[PDB]
Amino acid sequence: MEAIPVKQFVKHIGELYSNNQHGFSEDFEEVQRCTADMNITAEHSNHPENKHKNRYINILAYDHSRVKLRPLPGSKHSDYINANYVDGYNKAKAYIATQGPLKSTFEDFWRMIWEQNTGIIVMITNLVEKGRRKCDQYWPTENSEEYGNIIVTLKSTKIHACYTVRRFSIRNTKNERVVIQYHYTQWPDMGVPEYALPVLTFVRRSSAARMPETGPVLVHCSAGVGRTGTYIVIDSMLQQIKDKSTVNVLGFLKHIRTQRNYLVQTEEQYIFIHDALLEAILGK
Repeated sequence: MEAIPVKQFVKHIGELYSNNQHGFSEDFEEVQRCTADMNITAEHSNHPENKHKNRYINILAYDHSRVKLRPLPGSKHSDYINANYVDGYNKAKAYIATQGPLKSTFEDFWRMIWEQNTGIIVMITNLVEKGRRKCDQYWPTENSEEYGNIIVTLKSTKIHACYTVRRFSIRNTKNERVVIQYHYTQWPDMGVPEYALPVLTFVRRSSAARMPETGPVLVHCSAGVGRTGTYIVIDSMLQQIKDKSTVNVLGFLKHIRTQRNYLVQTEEQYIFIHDALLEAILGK
């Protein structure tokens, strides 16, 4: 793939912005087409017994990359969750990208976290936004809550200006494990954040919390495609920057688009990614 040095990438952002952002539009349209003929299937997401398990009837999880739940005694689709493995920088399946859990999928959600040996949760949405319900609260407001066989206890809450951190312990009833949730709280109702700094701080800190060598970091928003994808791209590229001082947003994005539908859902989010990477490069 075609990694470009930071210096050239910075000049490249200037060009994508030029002529009324003509290059961003050109890129994003490439991204929107890039899997159109791959007949990538999602039969499990569509199967009727899994309909209530999907937050949006049209936001699916490709079969080849879906995160499978271990089967359970009694349904045959007990293995399904609207979630996908997504690659990060130099590490396959660095993330699980998933929708915001439904009350009906709370058990499946924690069992996935248990079964995947997940330690970090990234939540890039508020529960409600602009009157509209985006995600259901899958964690105890305080103390402990039980979701099937996993009991989740809230151990600490730190509120920051732009995001909150919550430390949970989870135990399987067949405290044993630590799961930390990074919950970005200052994302606007309509569109993308006006300043990338707060998001870059959120990305860097929630990324560093990833301890060796643990399960995939779970990233969700509402549908788990837009902001989720935006986070995954920014994180991976920061890491490529630290590592090689190169960047390749378009090629990485076209790649992960094979792993979940709609990752980085809008051109506005795609532009944002570049503004964010530019500020990071101009900083340190």
